[PDB]
Amino acid sequence: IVGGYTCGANTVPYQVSLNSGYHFCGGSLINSQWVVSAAHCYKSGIQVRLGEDNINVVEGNEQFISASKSIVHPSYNSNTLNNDIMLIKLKSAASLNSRVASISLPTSCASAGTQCLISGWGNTKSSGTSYPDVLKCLKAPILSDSSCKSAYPGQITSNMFCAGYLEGGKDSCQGDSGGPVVCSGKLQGIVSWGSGCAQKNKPGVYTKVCNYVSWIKQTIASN
Ligand SMILES: *[B](O[C][C])(O[C][C])[C]([C][C][C][C][N])[N]C(=O)[C]([N]C(=O)[C]([C])[N]C(=O)OC([C])([C])[C])[C]([C])[C]
Repeated sequence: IVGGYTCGANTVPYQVSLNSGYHFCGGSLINSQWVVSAAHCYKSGIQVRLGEDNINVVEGNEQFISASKSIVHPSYNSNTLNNDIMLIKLKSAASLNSRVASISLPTSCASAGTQCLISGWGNTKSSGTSYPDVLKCLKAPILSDSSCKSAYPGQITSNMFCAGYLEGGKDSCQGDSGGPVVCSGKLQGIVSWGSGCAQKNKPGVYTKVCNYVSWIKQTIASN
């Protein structure tokens, strides 16, 4: 997260780290057995780590559960990143308490101007690299689809939204992929991609979760 703040231990309780020997992606817990993340985060042998703050120290609130299945969206296109969303089923249900909890799925799409919380363990520098060990948080508005489209000409599909600061300075970055964009208490986006991090006139682009609500409910009901 570039230009954000230390969240505080377990203040973002649906935040998961996806681990295959090291943290490689974030995700959100949507019920005790399923996580949503970005399809570009796919790999075999994911261990899901819940109740995390410092990802390098066991502090006592952690639940590490292996993934049983991963389902990348049927129309995920890696060359355009259209439909960049995946579901991960846990091998056992997580225990939900105040520090480990699920995030609500939206029933409406969020409007531009809505403020959102984006969180994660990715790079905190626009140029150069420092990866935090503790979870960082960023509050950012959803930008209008005209500003988004003028910033990324011929690249925003109807399943993408931009959130951030056109002036730059604050943004999601490498290592935040798959993590939550939560607006008004509902999960509205997934950290997807952008031209670098925190560059002027290049805000982050996010998978628009409200467009996937029926595919998510359907898939959970049948697996
Ligand atoms: B993400 O985070 C860690 C798992 O995923 C893999 C490195 C990161 C999140 C970036 C958020 C930025 N606001 N996602 C990516 O790096 C994705 N790639 C891009 O965004 C690239 C760097 N963008 C790019 O080349 O820009 C254009 C010229 C506009 C195409 C990708 C791996 C999904």
